[PDB]
Amino acid sequence: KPRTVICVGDIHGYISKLNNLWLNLQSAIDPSDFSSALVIFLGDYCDRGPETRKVIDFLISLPEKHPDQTHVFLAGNHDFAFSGFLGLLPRPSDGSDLKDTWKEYSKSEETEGWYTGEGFEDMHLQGRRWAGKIKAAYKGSIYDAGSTFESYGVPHGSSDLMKAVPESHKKFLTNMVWVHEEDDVCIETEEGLKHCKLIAVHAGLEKGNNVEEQLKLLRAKDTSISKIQHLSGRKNVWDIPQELDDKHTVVVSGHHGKLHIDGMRLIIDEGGGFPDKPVAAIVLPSKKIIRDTDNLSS
Ligand SMILES: [Zn+2]
Ligand SMILES: [Zn+2]
Repeated sequence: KPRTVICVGDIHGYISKLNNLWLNLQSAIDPSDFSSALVIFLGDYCDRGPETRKVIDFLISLPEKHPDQTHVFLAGNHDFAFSGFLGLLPRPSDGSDLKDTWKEYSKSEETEGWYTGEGFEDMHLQGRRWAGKIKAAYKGSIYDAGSTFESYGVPHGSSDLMKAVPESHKKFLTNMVWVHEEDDVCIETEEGLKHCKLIAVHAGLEKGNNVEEQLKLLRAKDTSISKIQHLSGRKNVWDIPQELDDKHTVVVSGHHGKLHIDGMRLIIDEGGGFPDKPVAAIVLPSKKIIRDTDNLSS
């Protein structure tokens, strides 16, 4: 029997959505299949929604609750920016300063009100934007980070978040991957069951540029890039690119604020961080969509 693969879209601090989705998944999938499933969270665990702390607590609990599952946590653009603020991102491998990432978007500083508190000088651009005070709806910053700060019991933009975030949560953020590659997954197609490679990345991959070169920077967590299109892109990362569009590679993302299935391209973000939208997961091989708003039984 083929291994069950669960890909879960953007959570954005909605603990009730996460919990209810996890509960529904256990009625959609028989216990034997669920117990040994590969579970890929597609990123964006923080911001917009009210309970980031509880979300990360829940995600930390999963290896203990389900010891035979494999858990993969993608970094979303929101989580990258959160990690940046906490100073958890490695210094750029090319020897450049984290402050060098600011220049490209320097004109945006005033309107976005970039963070200038403790440790800002050695902070990635996205960290400063994330903890910024956007000029006046946005929750504190352009990233809606206000709700993340508040879930850890501190005011928006406060350097005290660095003390308030538990060591286990910092460890969780450090353990996030920018890309996940799986050699062999099963997926139902119109022609039947196929074995495919899987690439999971928060937003997607870029056209034109060499795919392996892109994967290299994601594997290595290249922090010299001001805005990582693989985490933050839109139209430029929507399609499966040139080298991978040969029906042997599943490319799964969240990020886009849409649930969109087009053959091997799986975009799983029905929620978009909206309080009134469901969080969806896709279950492979069947490609069935499970939502927190489902009322499933076995
Ligand atoms: Zn998102
Ligand atoms: Zn995103």
